[PDB]
Amino acid sequence: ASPFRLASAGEISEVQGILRTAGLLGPEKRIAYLGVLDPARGAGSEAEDRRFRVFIHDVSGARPQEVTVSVTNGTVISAVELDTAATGELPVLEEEFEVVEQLLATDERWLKALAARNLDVSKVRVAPLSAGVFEYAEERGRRILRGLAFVQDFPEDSAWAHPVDGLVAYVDVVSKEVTRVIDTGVFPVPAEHGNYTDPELTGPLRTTQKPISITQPEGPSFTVTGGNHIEWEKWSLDVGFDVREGVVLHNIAFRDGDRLRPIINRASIAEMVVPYGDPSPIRSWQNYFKTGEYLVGQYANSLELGCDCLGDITYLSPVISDAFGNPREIRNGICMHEEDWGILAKHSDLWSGINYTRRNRRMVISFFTTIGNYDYGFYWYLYLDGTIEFEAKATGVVFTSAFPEGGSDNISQLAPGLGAPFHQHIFSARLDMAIDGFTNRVEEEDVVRQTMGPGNERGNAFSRKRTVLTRESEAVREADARTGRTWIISNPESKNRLNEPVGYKLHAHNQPTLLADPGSSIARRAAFATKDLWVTRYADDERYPTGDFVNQHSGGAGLPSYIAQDRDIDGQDIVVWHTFGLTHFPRVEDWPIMPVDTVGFKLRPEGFFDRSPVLDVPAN
Amino acid sequence: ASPFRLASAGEISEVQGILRTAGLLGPEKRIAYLGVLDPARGAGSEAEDRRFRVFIHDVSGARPQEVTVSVTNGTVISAVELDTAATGELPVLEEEFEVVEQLLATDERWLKALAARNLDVSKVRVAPLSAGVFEYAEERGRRILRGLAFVQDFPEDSAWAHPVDGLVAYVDVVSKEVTRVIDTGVFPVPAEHGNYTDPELTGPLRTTQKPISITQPEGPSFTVTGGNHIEWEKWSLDVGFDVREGVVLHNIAFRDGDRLRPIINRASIAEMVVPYGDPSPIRSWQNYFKTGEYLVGQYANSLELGCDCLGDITYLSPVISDAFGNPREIRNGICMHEEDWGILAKHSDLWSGINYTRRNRRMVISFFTTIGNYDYGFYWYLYLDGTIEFEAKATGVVFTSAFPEGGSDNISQLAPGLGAPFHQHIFSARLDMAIDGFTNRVEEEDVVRQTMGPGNERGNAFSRKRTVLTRESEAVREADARTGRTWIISNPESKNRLNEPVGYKLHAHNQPTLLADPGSSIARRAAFATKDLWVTRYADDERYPTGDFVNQHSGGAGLPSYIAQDRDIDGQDIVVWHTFGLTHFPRVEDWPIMPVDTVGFKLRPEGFFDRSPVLDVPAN
Ligand SMILES: [Cu+2]
Ligand SMILES: [Cu+2]
Repeated sequence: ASPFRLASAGEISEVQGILRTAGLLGPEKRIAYLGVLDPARGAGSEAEDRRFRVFIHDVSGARPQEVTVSVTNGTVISAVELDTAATGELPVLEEEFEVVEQLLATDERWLKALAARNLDVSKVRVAPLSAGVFEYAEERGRRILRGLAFVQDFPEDSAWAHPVDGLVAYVDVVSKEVTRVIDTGVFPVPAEHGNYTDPELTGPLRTTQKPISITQPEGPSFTVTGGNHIEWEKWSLDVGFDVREGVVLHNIAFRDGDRLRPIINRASIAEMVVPYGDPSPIRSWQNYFKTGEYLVGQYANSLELGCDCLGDITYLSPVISDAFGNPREIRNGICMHEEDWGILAKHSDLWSGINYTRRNRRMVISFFTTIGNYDYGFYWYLYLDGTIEFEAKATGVVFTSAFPEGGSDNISQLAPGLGAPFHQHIFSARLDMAIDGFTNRVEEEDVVRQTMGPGNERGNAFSRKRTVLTRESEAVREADARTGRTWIISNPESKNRLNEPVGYKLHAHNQPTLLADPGSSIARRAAFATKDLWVTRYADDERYPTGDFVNQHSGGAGLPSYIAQDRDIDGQDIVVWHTFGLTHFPRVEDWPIMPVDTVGFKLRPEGFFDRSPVLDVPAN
Repeated sequence: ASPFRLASAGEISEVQGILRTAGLLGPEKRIAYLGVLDPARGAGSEAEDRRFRVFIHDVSGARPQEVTVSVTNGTVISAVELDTAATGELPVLEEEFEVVEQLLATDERWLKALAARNLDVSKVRVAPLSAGVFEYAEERGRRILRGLAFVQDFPEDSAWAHPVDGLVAYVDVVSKEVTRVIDTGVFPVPAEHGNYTDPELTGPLRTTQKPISITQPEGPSFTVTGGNHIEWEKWSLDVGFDVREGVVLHNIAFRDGDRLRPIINRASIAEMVVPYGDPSPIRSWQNYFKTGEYLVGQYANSLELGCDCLGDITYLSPVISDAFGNPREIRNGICMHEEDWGILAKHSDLWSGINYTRRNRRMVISFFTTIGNYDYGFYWYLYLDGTIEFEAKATGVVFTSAFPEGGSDNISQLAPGLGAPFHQHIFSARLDMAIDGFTNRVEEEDVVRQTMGPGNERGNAFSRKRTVLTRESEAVREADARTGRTWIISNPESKNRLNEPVGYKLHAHNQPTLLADPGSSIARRAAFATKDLWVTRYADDERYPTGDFVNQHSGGAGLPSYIAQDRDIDGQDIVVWHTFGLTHFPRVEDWPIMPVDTVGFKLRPEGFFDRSPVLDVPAN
């Protein structure tokens, strides 16, 4: 009976029924987004009322709507018509991506471009990409997708090995018309194939790898109740799933002695943008907002035991809605398991004669998603010592282009004539903090060097300083690896036995942030990506760092708008938004299929406990 | 057979015999250091000539000597008398450490200080620490150790919980004289115990941890031949061990098709310093050069199966010399095993319909050492994809002091009246590079942001630049996390199929470097720690960033002196010295025994291969 339980197939069917009966789901309507709403602040009087938020698109050109329904009472709470030219277009529908290639196939301009290159239209695949907002005034209020071509020689061929450069088209997916076809010139289409399962490319497979058996004879140490409530080594939390954000962690708490202490109320990856840095007009508009425009949860893979998740695995099979309101289960879309994590603590003391060693372990909650050529893994980790960590694993096939004769300052060569445009993968982790409760504050901590002189005669001293972020106007921070900068979230009203506010310290990897020019469209639409840490006052309607309707929005939505309210964040209900990502200059080793690369962050207790919280761990 | 084989008990006994025969090892002599020398460059010597280098101390006060012997020919190659006041004292002898507490127990000044604090001398343990170089003229040319007191209430009590602040003594361990006893005032001695095995403190042990079984039914995938030659998933290398550096990796190479391609000739942690940042006269001289002053290898722990190393483990038991030249085995001092490392590569392609997933693995070579209250683990990893990584794991018990009543800017409070002075753990990895051979060069690579305008009208473009370090004077570099700075080691004479020099990219964690004032004794003695990367031209006698004799040695040797030669490093036999470490502001969670914290670095192939090197990994 938990308010955080996963949505059932029936609940989705109920939403569909409610919408249909209300006359909001006619033949031309499509569900672009559907997700359950989290309980509002308080809920003292559990008025069990499951509500769902829905974005309804209209393939007839009619205005879309944002609808909130109660499946508990079978009613429509609200239905507001949207003006997309102002607030943004709805997420792209899976069915719209498909129309791009089909439409271009009958367009004379597109056919002429292919004919000049001697490419069989039946062999040309088109990657349907988001459009963004640039200089095309005629696109305002219109639902546009831009297409890039790749040649697939046969059904099992990897089209990514054969990009068709110098060609790009724009399509209005509603009116179903090709608005523009741009041909800047012919580029040779890379000839080598990139079929990583072809013996001629892989060569003889290795026979040197001996098996590694990972098993748990007595089962896992974690328990799963209520379908998604996890309890493991003092940790307590609920594993949620949203079609937009994917796996979402709720009510992360730690059992300290006789009481369950909250740490984080809600943790999620609220946005993930992939901006490309190739100035060619063929791709200079390319920016993927995987979470906001595509909805990462929708493309979560069904994970295979022994392949994707090894060991004693417990799966969750979340249900999402299709474009018509029908429930669709993502079988084994979420993996949950614990794993050994080496030494936790060790000391061999000469004086006491006591030799002490203890092993560490971590709870893993993950899912993997595939969008076009991209495949990303999202992993959340909980450690015995109270550490919380997130890790993104990037793999898949690199997005390609032709490699210009004479070289390039924005593209790397992967194979003869095959290029890989430079780009970044930037994430935003939204952490609704709850350190021992909702009264929290954030301090920026920097190492402080000291000068040799009075009070420091030997010049060996060093210290640190903490600065409280009191208002949102001063809560947009940047990293400073040189000074070991971190951010501490504490509760000024909850102190440890040493009379110090309890807290958790966020450790960033300090990777580069958004590189685009400050005046670019992407810098405006993905402003969150330009700074490492943002702190806002909690608000029900502030869910994503990029706003609710990211697709083709002019910019400034999300964090920049929230921060502008300049609210008090010193000892209040606050939310931390951490930006982190990878800057990718593709290497030859990333082709034909990319070995995993990673990025993330972690938070460690900082005076949260009265002493080490793992003294009760037994000897293994 | 192999000139890179581990030293045998017989070789050590032979060195002892050769030294004795030469009249260099009488009863007053002690072996402060003994290690096998790596073979010289080029196939000079026909067969293999095994040579050992020894530092010989004299307990009567006579000048020590540095000697090189040929165990093969039974001859002394060179023997030079050392002027320690100039070039440095020899490493501390394990036998000198116990001298301190013993001598102080009968010193009137020390006894009076203890009586003023109402402490029973029989219960006062003394931590004998390296002295460094400061303003004490009488210490020049003498072997000094400085002692700090801790109370041990009973046999199995953790003395670290009871520091005796305001007191420190200096001792000449050769003449066995207490040179000075400094008492700055009585501080309350923390009363709470820190016994982590006491149920009173641990509380009932957890019974919630279910077993995790990791086994290999068909045995490990790596082979060990010649006692220390490893072959694993295309990797080839020799695992060496030196009493000073600990585990050293030799001839790291990768089998690419029909060629064994070298990558790194020698990899080791050439120095490790732990500088303290508390300006109190009681500890302002505290700087542990664990590698250079103590010799970390001799303190390597015997690792227990199922506790320290889990899974199918293969052990090496290196042999070192004791103070008299007798061989001593460190049973199971080195652990070797392979472990699963999640997903290696994955992609589910819509167009081809092919779903591909491969798992990763890594080879682990490690050892753990204990020096006083510190316990550090050194781990080297080799990955299927060609990545090489190092990781240091810090644990043990934090060094304590009293926590001043009025607070402190250089000490954190762990318990009532118990403090933990701020400090750093800084390592120097010496990487004698051999990317496809010895003709190498290093380039510093920075991300390059571009301004919106002609050629970049949308302001989305970004690039990078590479600067070749051509001479040693230009090869002392600092990190720049903000610009994603990395360093690439390439071979300008060996190109991949795309006509680009093959290389490897070094990725640093970009943690803060040495914080001490540049004019401090420690900034001069640990000069290498003030910069992130140094590149030198290979030289037989340039082994450590701090020189051969670190104990009580001022600046003048090491990296700063090597770089002065300003040698050509553009396409030559070069060595990369990477500084990396942790800055520790102790938390309450670090008490009474510290949970592991880590730091390290890694190198990934950068155009070294012609495509991904893991296409031949099976699905299994
Ligand atoms: Cu990428
Ligand atoms: Cu430390």
